[PDB]
Amino acid sequence: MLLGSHVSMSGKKMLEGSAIEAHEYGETTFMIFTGAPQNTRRKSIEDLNITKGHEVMEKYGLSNIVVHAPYIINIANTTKPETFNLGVDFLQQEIERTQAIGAKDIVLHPGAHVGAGVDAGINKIIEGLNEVLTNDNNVRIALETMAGKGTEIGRSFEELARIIDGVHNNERLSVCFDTCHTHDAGYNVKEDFDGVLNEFDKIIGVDRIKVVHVNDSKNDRGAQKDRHENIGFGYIGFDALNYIVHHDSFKDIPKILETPYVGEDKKNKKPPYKLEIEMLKQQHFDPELKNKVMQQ
Ligand SMILES: [Cl-]
Ligand SMILES: [Cl-]
Ligand SMILES: [Cl-]
Ligand SMILES: [Fe+3]
Ligand SMILES: [Fe+3]
Ligand SMILES: [Zn+2]
Repeated sequence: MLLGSHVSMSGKKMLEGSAIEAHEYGETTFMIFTGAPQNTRRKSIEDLNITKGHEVMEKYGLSNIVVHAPYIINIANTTKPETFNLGVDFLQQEIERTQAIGAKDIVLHPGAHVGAGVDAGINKIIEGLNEVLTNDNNVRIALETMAGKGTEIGRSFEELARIIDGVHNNERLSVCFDTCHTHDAGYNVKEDFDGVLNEFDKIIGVDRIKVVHVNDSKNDRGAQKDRHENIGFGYIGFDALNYIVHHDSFKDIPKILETPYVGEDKKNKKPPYKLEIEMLKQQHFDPELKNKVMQQ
């Protein structure tokens, strides 16, 4: 069972600290940004502390880790060449870092068309990915299913398919399937998940899902809000999320929790991952989970 969460990548320890945190929460995989999620400033590969990080992963049985590109990348921007070029340049270096880290996939929000229209944005994403994928490496770009807020591209499987077919470099592309996003976009992952996968197989191919993000949602299906909720406390519910986590189609695919911290005061927020993972592994919902997280 490859089950983990987002973990921090910071300080002097960097990847070593990430692996320590993942083991602390009982994880067998984890996801990291290579630095701050909201900027493109990045440390050297040497400073990422990869050798020691790998040592800790070997010690604790962690594998199949995932990288997420910063949220501010927008290679769909057709008006500002500098934003497009920064995104392309950054992802080229991110591929190099990820190849050194040993992750197979970088999760990328496809982009936002910011008024040019979805199809102009898709055309620009294709252009950008063709420049990013210079063939020096095996790391894939895993396009994330998006919830559909604002001018985000990727709310539907068809949009992702149009990007993939446009790039025409299929072994360098994959999909990250986020349960909150697909639910918020309108897919019936709560009550007809196998039907959603059948549609996905027709349009993209389920074999191309290489990362799964496991999130409940604060909103009902189709609301397009992208507000994550702890497992079982939102509108998707535990029965559906547990089914997805254990689904045979996602065997050997990392499942990554991105659920919110719990707590009354922002000063006293605590991570829910250790207890959510225990709940998923035991396949039984615990209504006291949020009160227990506040007690750790
Ligand atoms: Cl698995
Ligand atoms: Cl490359
Ligand atoms: Cl719903
Ligand atoms: Fe994401
Ligand atoms: Fe996600
Ligand atoms: Zn989200």
